[PDB]
Amino acid sequence: HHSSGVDLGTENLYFQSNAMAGDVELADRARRRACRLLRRWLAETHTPVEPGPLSLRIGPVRVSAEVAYRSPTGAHGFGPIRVLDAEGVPVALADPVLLAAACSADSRSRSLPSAPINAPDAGTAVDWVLSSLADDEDDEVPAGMTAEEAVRLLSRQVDDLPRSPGADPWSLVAGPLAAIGRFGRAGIADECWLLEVLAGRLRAVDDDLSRSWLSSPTLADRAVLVGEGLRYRPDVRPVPFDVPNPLHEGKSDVPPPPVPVLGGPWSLRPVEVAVHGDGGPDVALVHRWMNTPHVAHHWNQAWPLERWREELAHQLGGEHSLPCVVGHEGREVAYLELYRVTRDKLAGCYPYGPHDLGVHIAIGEREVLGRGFGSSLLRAVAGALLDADPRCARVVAEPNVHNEASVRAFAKAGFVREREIGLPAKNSALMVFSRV
Amino acid sequence: HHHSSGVDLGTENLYFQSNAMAGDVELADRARRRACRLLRRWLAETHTPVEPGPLSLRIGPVRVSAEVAYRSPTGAHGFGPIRVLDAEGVPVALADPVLLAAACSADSRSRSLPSAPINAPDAGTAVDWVLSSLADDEDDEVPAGMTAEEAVRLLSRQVDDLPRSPGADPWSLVAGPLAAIGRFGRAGIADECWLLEVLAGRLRAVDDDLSRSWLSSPTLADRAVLVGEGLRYRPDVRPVPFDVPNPLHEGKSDVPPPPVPVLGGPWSLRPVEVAVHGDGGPDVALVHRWMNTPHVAHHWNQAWPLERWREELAHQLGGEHSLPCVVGHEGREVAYLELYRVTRDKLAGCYPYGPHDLGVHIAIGEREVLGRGFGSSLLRAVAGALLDADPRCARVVAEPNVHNEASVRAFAKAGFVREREIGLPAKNSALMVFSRV
Ligand SMILES: [Mg+2]
Ligand SMILES: [Mg+2]
Repeated sequence: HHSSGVDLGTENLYFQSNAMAGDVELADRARRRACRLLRRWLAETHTPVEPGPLSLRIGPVRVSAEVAYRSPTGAHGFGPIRVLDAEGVPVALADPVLLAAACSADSRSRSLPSAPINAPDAGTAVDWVLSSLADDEDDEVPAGMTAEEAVRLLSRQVDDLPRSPGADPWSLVAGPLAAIGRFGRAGIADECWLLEVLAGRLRAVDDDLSRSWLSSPTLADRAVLVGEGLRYRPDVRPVPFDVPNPLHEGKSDVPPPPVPVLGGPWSLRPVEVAVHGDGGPDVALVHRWMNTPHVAHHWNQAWPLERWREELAHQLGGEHSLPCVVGHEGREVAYLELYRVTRDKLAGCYPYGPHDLGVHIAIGEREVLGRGFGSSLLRAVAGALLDADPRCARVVAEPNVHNEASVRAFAKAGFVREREIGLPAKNSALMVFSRV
Repeated sequence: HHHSSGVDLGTENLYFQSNAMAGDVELADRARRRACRLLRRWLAETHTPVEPGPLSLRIGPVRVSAEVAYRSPTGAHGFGPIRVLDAEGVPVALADPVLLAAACSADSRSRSLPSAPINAPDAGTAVDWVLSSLADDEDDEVPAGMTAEEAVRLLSRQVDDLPRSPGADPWSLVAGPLAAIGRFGRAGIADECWLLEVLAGRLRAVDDDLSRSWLSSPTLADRAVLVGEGLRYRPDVRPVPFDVPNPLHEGKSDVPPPPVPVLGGPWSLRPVEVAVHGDGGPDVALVHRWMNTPHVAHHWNQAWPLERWREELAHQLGGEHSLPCVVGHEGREVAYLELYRVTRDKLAGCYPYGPHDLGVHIAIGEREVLGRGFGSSLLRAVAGALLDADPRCARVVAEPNVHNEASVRAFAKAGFVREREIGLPAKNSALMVFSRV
């Protein structure tokens, strides 16, 4: 005699409580899924990760999470992933379809409107994740596995790599390296040690691929969230991209960027930072330029004077980046950074050569000058850099695919669009000016 | 220098991380409330029947199930955990709000026509809507200690703030007093049936135009946020009106079963005969065959075995709901139809029906005969004959799937009006109305 409910006996409580028992596991399965999505998002945007708090803008939502275990292969261990409002208050847990929707919105926004990922029949990462909820969940690393059994499995996986011409180049990331990350995250063994072991198993094979996998600074992977060429029917059609090679050494002996000499109407000199006092007029020039809106809209470094003063000093003291003032017929008009790719975030994004050089550029005095000038300066700088370093194979740049005038300036200057790449705050057109 | 893949831990770090972990339980409860609100709207806007106990339904690409612990007379149901099931019935996920919003969106966009606003390349989706709302201030919960008398007090004040004639928003009743009765009921503050009675009284007193309507109409206006050809999400929903059953309405009238119409001219019509003996008779055989041909099954989705159909037709013939009939054209048995009383049908929650309203589902088996345009002529003949057969019937209706546009067009050529799109448990339909006046 309950008309809005079911009359309860102990048997009803039993049935419904049995069902409630697996919900603990269901929540853990959603946790593992959201973590997998987040690891991919970080790899595919090449976002750096350190132990401690991670805070990210993903499409329409701010996401934050504790990085409890920072993995050398990207197999990080997270605390609860939370959505924050503008003031930093948690308003939701970041469950898998939520993340899939945020990532999809961010990614579709990152690529150009005419890109395949934005075609009307392309599907979305949400369709993909939705369609996958009933797939069999993959078995977890035995929490009690020994390091020796781990090495045992890792050797069997290395040796079962086809190593034959026409092999999948991403098989190394997808196989042994993914397994290393899972062992590390389970606390089974140190991933640095497991990578050394992996290096040994590769030096023995002496194949084509094994010598390559040990020397090259990047490896092939496959992207499932970021990439202008993605499709979900409703299953994902992944697209290739490059990631840092964990087996590759740290700092090379590559000298700092050279000071080129530009022809035509252009002049170039390094930024000067006075140790004494304000920092000088070069710090002020860059600071002024960097805070104008048309520059901040691309560089997003509208910093105070002193922050810029010590950025420029830090760069000048290093071997990575060389900040310069560019003149046009006697007027200081532009700022650029010439940088060695080998010490740059670009080093994780494409199979670079050790001397590769890149250019970031900001045109400061457009407000009173310049039309057609863009391509001319870019050409002058590219050629002059190849002249200054005969061991440099190419000059490169990564304008936002949405910065269409910049992309066109680079192409008219002779850079070729090699690919789209995913970066922490944008997708870029990778423009390459090659030596011939 | 002790942990390179982690942060060195002191009690202060643990303290910081545990405070943050304290609010997560409330975050999980807030996702629970959000998903429940979405499910309530989905069930209402598709007119899916709900009873206490287990509820199971297909929403787009996923099967959803939940215990209905509290079945609300106003649809403000209380659920146990909402789970996604695979094909064998194994739970594979908890149905959190954005997951629900995505399945409902996929399902709803699929229900409406490709040309509808909800399907425009520039329209929002329910996913955009739910995403954009995560940082909204959460709505106040009903005080658990509220008294029933305070509930009556608030409910009376609320009927009094109803616009009456100026403005005349028809959905104000569902959105105001009825939504509050549901929240009071769901919180356990009072029995909703009693609160509906109280509501009826406060409404007889004013005796304006709207109040007379709200007690007499078998349906009320509500606003849909998930189902509806005209929906838009401009990171915020632009709702569309639709009708829902009126909880203040009595009904249960003494309406007879469907009458047997009489078609003249080239048409004949008679009820199906079901043999008690053996196979079921020749009429069960005809219906069974027709319903399994591909062109008929593609729409009716009842390509059943002979035995199931024999018990379907018998169950209808014994009831007061539906009357299955065989239609002849110039001596050849060519079609099957069901004449049904709307008041006993799924349609009754969908539009302000009159007690004697009649419906028609039709299946053309012998397309090989009367091969072109005769469809609308049969529909017109049936509508007129049904209006003759029951002098108290106000209209003949039909609810083809909005995607079955050939059928929609045939009904319109027969004199039916495509009055609106409606949400039904398994499809959106074009409500075709052949009105007597
Ligand atoms: Mg009991
Ligand atoms: Mg410690």
